[PDB]
Amino acid sequence: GPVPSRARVYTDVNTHRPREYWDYESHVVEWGNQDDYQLVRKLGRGKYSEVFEAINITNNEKVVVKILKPVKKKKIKREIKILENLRGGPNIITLADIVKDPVSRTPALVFEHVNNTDFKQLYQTLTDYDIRFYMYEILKALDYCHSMGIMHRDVKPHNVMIDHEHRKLRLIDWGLAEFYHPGQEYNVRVASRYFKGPELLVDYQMYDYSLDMWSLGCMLASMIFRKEPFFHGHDNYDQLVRIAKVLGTEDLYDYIDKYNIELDPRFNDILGRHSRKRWERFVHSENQHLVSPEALDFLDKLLRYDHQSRLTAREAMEHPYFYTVVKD
Ligand SMILES: COc1cc(/C=C/C(=O)O)ccc1O
Repeated sequence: GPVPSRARVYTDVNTHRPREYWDYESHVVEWGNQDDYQLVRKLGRGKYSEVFEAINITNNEKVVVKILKPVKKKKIKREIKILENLRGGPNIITLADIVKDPVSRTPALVFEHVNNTDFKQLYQTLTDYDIRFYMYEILKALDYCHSMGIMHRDVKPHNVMIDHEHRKLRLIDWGLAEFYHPGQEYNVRVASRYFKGPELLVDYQMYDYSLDMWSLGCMLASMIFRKEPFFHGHDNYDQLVRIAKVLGTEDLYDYIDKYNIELDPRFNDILGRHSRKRWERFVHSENQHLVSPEALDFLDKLLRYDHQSRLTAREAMEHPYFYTVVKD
């Protein structure tokens, strides 16, 4: 059987929290007044929800309403409880209210509005300084939720809303987030393909906060190398092959051997043998102004096969890459 694993930090946060904190199935939802919110326009539709811009008519302020699609009451309460637990934390999207939508017959989550630039165009314009700045801001959010016993499990550009005018950032869509409990096995069908950690791709279920750090590394690679997404797999199998062509196959085998994991035999014909590459090979004249020795070392320390070897969010904030970022 597989070798067990533990987070190297915040391991027992939920253990010593009162049960009410992590037992979301028992959570009793406090409902606001649905008539306070008037929908203005549809912003997007996902697998699990529709998202609208709206107005709070009690203060005439813009808000965002997320009307959940019919899914397990467990998952609905999970997202709600996690959002309430994390409310007020650094760069955590603020849940302002919860109402019953009369048409969908489901909960509608009301969020603070973020006046964002969509990640397609913004990533085109981010400077070296901007990338360091916003990475640091994401780390504040990740160290906070990890310190609060929660892993996000869907870190990707879409879920990092940035108001570039006020240089404000919010980590959104906590619909896949979970409470970390030592020894617990989790669903590996989380995160978007390009941001899935090697643990997910090799079906290792006893993972932890460090999953988010792989995803963050994928985002960083895409920003400093100007290639979005960086690991661009055609499916979940090809995704691991794409990673192995960069990190190499010998360290992949070291990883699965450490946890006594077996690869899907379908990899036998597609994985091949690959040396580990040096990050400098991805540098060229159109991205070099975004690359520094500090950037490459930081990236290198996020993108490890072994989830136990990755920088923690707090360790990441100590990295020399962020020395040039103004703190106040
Ligand atoms: C699309 O724009 C927004 C989305 C959200 C939240 C989304 C979620 O939590 O799923 C919050 C504020 C926004 O401005």
